[PDB]
Amino acid sequence: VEYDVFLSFRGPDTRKQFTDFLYHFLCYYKIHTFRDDDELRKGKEIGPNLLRAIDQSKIYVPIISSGYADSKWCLMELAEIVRRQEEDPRRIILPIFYMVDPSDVRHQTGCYKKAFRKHANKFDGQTIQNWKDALKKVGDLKGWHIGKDDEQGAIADKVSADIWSHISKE
Amino acid sequence: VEYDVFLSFRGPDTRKQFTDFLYHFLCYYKIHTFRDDDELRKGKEIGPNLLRAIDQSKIYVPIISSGYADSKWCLMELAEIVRRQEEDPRRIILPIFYMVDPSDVRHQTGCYKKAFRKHANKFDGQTIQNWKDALKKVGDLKGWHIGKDDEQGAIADKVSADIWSHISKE
DNA sequence: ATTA
DNA sequence: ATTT
Ligand SMILES: Nc1ncnc2c1ncn2[C@@H]1O[C@H](CO)[C@H]2OP(=O)(O)O[C@H]21
Ligand SMILES: Nc1ncnc2c1ncn2[C@@H]1O[C@H](CO)[C@H]2OP(=O)(O)O[C@H]21
Repeated sequence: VEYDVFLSFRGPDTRKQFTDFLYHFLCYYKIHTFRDDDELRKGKEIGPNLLRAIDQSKIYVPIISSGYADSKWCLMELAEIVRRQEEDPRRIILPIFYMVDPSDVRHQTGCYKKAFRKHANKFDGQTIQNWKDALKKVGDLKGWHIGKDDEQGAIADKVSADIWSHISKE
Repeated sequence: VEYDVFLSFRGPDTRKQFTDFLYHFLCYYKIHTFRDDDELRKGKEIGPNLLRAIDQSKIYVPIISSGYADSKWCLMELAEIVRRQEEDPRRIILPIFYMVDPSDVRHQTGCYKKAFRKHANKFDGQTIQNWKDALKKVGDLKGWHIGKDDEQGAIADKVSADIWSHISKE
């Protein structure tokens, strides 16, 4: 009755081509999947919406993209996934990289440098270190890379069963 | 050596055509003027910078443009002038309207209704009440109107004398 | 409406 | 390059 899978993604980059091609496919395997479309902004961290599904979910599946470093809601929300993970390691994380290399995620260089070049003029001098030391550890787990050739269809089918297999076999 | 005039204007609307046309002319009347160029943002209200120049000035001249209520910094900056005025009524205000009618600013209608249509989704429901009641009072005092035809070179000189006349005679 |  |  509660949520079992919680997603997360960029705003406009991958909201209507691959993320959607997954959520529909997942519902055809009978598992209630939670994704949110309201941009929040009504504060700094809303209550019984995001913060509800975070502690209720089971298998966090963050979909890092190429511009995932700009929207200040995304990072400081991901800093809550990996922080809640280190408390109880019973739940897992299955990142799915996208277009970008799996080397510009462990050092925030390359396509992210312009992002943290302007985020350092507004926020604290230590909060930024709280994002990087949390964004880095995500780039060390397992994950399906998707180059410019891989057919963005079977990857969805191959990655749905790997999420359903942790439900039937328990 | 302290400030005697403090301005405030919309950003990319009236920064490089009329305000600078006026700021130089004031500098040829030997009166030290203060305008700020950095976008600030670094916090909620900077300490010994903007909030210092308010108490040091003497003749506030807020230049209400056409979309002066969209930039979230401007309003809560202007709400600071009219409050400092009522506590120690030694200083004055000489607003200079621009494009906008003086009847679409005493009721927030028209080109401003679109601005206050979305601020109810982001900020607190009471802070808006204090701006709506502070933006109205400014639109009651004196003020040179400048339509679409008035020679903006003539009003600059005419508005220079009215500022200097309040200094020599003490 | 959107920018966001 | 802003800017939420
Ligand atoms: N303007 C927005 N820009 C970028 N991401 C957004 C925006 N609004 C919502 N999201 C994302 O919806 C997701 C629901 O869990 C959540 O994941 P996120 O990456 O923290 O960023 C949010
Ligand atoms: N990007 C900007 N957006 C809106 N207002 C700006 C911007 N940059 C400067 N200002 C305004 O410069 C003024 C300095 O006294 C200050 O008054 P303001 O009305 O708070 O709006 C500022």
